[PDB]
Amino acid sequence: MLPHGLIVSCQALPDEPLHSSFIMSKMALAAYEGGAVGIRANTKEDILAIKETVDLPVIGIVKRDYDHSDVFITATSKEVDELIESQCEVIALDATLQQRPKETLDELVSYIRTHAPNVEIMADIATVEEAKNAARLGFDYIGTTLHGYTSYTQGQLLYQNDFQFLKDVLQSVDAKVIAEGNVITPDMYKRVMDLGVHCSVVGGAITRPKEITKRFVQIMED
Amino acid sequence: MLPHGLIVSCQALPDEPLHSSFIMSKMALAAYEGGAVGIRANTKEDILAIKETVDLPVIGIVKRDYDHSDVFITATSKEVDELIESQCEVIALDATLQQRPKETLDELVSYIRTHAPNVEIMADIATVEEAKNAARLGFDYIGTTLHGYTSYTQGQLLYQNDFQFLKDVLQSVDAKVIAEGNVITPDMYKRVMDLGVHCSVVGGAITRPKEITKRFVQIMED
Ligand SMILES: [Cl-]
Ligand SMILES: [Cl-]
Repeated sequence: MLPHGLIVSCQALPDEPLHSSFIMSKMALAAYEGGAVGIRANTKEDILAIKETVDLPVIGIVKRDYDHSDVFITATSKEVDELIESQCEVIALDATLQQRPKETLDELVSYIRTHAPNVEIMADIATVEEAKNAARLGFDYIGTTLHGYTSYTQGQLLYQNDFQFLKDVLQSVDAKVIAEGNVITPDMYKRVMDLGVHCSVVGGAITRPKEITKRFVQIMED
Repeated sequence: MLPHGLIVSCQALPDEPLHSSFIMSKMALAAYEGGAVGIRANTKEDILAIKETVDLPVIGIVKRDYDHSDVFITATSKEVDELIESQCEVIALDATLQQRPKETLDELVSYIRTHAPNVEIMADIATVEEAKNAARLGFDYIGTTLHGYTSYTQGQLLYQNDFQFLKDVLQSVDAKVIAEGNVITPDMYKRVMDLGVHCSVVGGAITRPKEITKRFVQIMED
């Protein structure tokens, strides 16, 4: 199981400065030495590289665009198969009811339970009712990952109105909730943990120096 | 580093019914599936078996009796060398002021820091002054393991006077404190965590069916 505490997302997509399975493995080692209790990683190759540097539990995803689908976080059984091969402790996937390229959410959950019975599953959701649906499907973890990053939640951010969306998710499900998306400061991390999330995923604020640099530069431009 | 939460001690000495590297590896798997954040294990053979079964961090010891010494938890460099080979994340040793068979406590600490710099060390102590001495030697974790199990702490037990000893250890050192020794109920586990220990080690109450059986039988004999 994932402990209580800080999960560090070690991701760099193509054309990002730190894009490299090797570099993400070193970012994961840094997070481990810093006192992270887990890693979130993208693609089989990054996950396998990370598993050579740290023994921390890994939340695995495959970000891959499909034609005629807005679902890109572990969209089909192809991505699930890669993550089963990766041996990541948790498989995370988009858990919205948006049109998928192949299998439905229900079919992907069943597929993982059948072919990988020792792996836990995490629902990346954008709405309270998506979180409720994920809890009903028996997801081990429910993340706020896609809140503000779907066409129907545009302009919304996790921290808005003292984390009201997170408070609503926590009240609606008894499953372990993960604060993920726009946790950019230790103060924000403390708040979501005090509100009663199981753990919190921090990415950009630790592993995206471009994003951190922009925050420093922006204070002078206000 | 060790997360916050429950560490399960999976030990069975030669005289015990479950004495087996294989059985202790399955006890460790059971602990992992139950939501343990770490394992405490005894001997290289048990540790290697556990570390091929689960990726949980392992606190390694070697219990071995020596002539003309009351120190038996990782007594000499021989035991330290076995634990270095085991690749356990944390090396625990008796951190009492008691004379050791070969190297002193101070010598063994220096030995581990030199020969295994990526390994954390845990002090099994009996007294507040031993906890303070462990902090002086730069121990990563300080456990209450030997409190009541030395010639100079006879009649003392961790839970006595609402864990007064644990309270005294916690306010004496800034290092991460581990509640270990006679933590035998969830109620005790909750209490020591509420008092602000980093984590707690539970052994016999989970992994010694003989000791659990005795507690069931004893309620009818009072
Ligand atoms: Cl970056
Ligand atoms: Cl037993």
